[PDB]
Amino acid sequence: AAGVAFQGAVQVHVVDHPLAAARLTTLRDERTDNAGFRAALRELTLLLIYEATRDAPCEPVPIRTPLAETVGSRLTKPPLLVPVLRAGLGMVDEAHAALPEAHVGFVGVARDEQTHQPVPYLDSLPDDLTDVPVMVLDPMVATGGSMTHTLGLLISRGAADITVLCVVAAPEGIAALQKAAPNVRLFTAAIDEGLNEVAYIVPGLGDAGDRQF
Amino acid sequence: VHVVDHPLAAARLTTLRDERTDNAGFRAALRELTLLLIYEATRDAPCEPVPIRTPLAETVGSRLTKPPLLVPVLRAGLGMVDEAHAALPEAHVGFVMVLDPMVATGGSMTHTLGLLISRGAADITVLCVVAAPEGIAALQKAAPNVRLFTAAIDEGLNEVAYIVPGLGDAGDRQF
Amino acid sequence: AVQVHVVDHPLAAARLTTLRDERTDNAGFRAALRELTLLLIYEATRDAPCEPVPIRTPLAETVGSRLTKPPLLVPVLRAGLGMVDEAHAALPEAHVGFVGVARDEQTHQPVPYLDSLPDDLTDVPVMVLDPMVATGGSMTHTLGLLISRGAADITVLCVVAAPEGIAALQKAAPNVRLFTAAIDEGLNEVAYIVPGLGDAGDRQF
Amino acid sequence: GVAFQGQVHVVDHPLAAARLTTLRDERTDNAGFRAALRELTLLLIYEATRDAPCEPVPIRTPLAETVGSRLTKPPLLVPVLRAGLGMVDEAHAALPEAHVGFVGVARDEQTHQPVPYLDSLPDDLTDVPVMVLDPMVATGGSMTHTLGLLISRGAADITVLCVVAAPEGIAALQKAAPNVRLFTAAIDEGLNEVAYIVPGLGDAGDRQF
Repeated sequence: AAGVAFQGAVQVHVVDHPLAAARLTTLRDERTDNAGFRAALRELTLLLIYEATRDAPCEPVPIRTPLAETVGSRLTKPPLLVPVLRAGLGMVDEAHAALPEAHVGFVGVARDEQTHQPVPYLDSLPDDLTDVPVMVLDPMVATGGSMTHTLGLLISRGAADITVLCVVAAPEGIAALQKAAPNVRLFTAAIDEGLNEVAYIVPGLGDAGDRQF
Repeated sequence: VHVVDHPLAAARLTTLRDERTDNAGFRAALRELTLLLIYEATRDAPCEPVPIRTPLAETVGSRLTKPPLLVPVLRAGLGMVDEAHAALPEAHVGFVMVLDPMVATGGSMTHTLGLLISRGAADITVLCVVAAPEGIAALQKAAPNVRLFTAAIDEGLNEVAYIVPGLGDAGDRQF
Repeated sequence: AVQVHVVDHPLAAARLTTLRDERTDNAGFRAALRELTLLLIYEATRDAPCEPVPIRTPLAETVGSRLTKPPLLVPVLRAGLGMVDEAHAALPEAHVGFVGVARDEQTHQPVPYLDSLPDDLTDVPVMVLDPMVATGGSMTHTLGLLISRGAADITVLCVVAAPEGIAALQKAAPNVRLFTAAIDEGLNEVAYIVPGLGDAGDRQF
Repeated sequence: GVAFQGQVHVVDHPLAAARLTTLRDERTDNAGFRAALRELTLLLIYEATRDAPCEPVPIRTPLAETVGSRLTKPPLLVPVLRAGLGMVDEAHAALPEAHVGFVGVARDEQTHQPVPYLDSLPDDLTDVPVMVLDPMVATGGSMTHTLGLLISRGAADITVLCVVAAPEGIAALQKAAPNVRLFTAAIDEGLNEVAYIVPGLGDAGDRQF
């Protein structure tokens, strides 16, 4: 937990938190059913959301309360959340709960049976100009192709500071992160060994989408 | 006394305070705030390894060895627990992490902590959203090893012994 | 006795089957409980009232309905708080009151403890929530203090019922209505419902 | 409380009507809008799944052996993106065993026709029930697009869940598919200049995201 620097000075932060570890140990077990995999994934997403939303600026708000008037606080950056589909959709339906005020955009990638190159059909996103913080929500950061391709259109609209949330990433994937966007930050629950013949992360979680749907 | 100044916390606390907010949003911004308290207060927690196998290959995870006995204090700290079970699924529950939105005077809490360590309760953690100096004063008066996690420290209580500014009556704003 | 309503719905039966299996982890036990509750709520809230109310859409003026008299929820603890935090969702407008009870491992009696409510007056519908209505002592104790304040119509939502428990119900109150997922065989040596689910409390806490 | 037309079933339930009223209100926060949506989704599921738990289950309780039931043939859920995803993380709650498929389309500004795109779909042949989830069945284009590719893969009986439908959308349904079943909480008068349903709720997506 620091986490590491890597090649393009890609900054990674490893959520080593105990309840993080426990949810993670639930997510990888092959004994666990898709329900418990969805629920484990969800509660694990707020952990990442919390570790990433630390240095998020704020803003005072004039407020009442019961028994007289007082002043509170309210975050000031409106985080665009971006689920990478298919897999990053369990993560979003209560990042909302963590971040109610935050808006959602849709871009993603899907992999070929053999070549493994990302397929790109979709474009339903905001007017994502400059000063807009963007968290990308993808569980398995594997080769990077899927990740690299979303950020490819993020930065095309001039996406500012980028954070990426993921349960597990691989040294291949983070490397293709540095090559793509040197000033994006990455939050994982674990770094792994690497990929395999089928570019699945190992040990990892299996196919993250399949065991939610 | 550990004050969770995290922005999501300060936000959620801002919402609990507000008079405009419905009990439901009150109940929603409380449960969600209780998670942050859990996350800060469990960050030095002892663990334990677990041999498991993934669908692909075999490895070793971490249990957390000694999960806590939650204790919610009635009537107020039960809108906390039905989401604290989400954070800690293996936590057992009693009626130690003590769960109570307003530590005001401290009697309700210390009366609980008196029967906690009666039986032999080691390290205790307390979780509230708001505390009064009076209540914290009562605390170490009773157990001076306990730790306390709160979203803010307020001025103190008033004539009726409510925390000011505070949120009102935390029980009344959920039930 | 009477009046029982068995929720024999497809999803309801699957959730009960999960709740009964001993193989199921208590996280899955609370989740299947949680889910199985709304089904009971949905059935018990079919002959509820409505207003209608004037509201405005982003596009036109219209009228909807709400509930005129949303019920006072009364979870029976220790067991019945896995039930209530999702009933909340189904009925946002419902208020909550609390009492708890504890049946012994010898005397067979519940040591009731709780008196945390909204004082009585109406003409207030009440939905008492507790998963196992076995002996009836826990239930009957609660209903005594509900109708002590003058409780009108009482609904009881539970997971499983025993004939002995239902027998005590119309011993205490013959006008309450009961919604169960199943009526079982009865109790045992230890005043547990057989086949049942075991202890409903222990399997969430 | 259900109801019928003449395929269409209007869920006139007290909680459904209470939850519906909340979805239209403009005063409600989008969080409460999605919270109100979440509950009203299950109500529709419960009314629409009055059927099929035709498997008994041998199980054993902590106090002796007994037999229960589960559901045979659990439906493939198909939320229409981006709107009907506030619905599906809790349909999951209703139907734990249900697998999920994705197939979204938006509506264009002017023009009219939905620019379609989306093929994240399981291995579907014949005897597989489908419950499509989308809050607003307006023009019918978004829906029929989905159903066009569902029944390309030989989809059997199809159910559609929505919060409100317009007469124009249901018109579009039975010309695309005359055997599909529809479940809404209310039937409104219709669409407007820009093809929003009036009274409706405004835009169901924007009111969650």
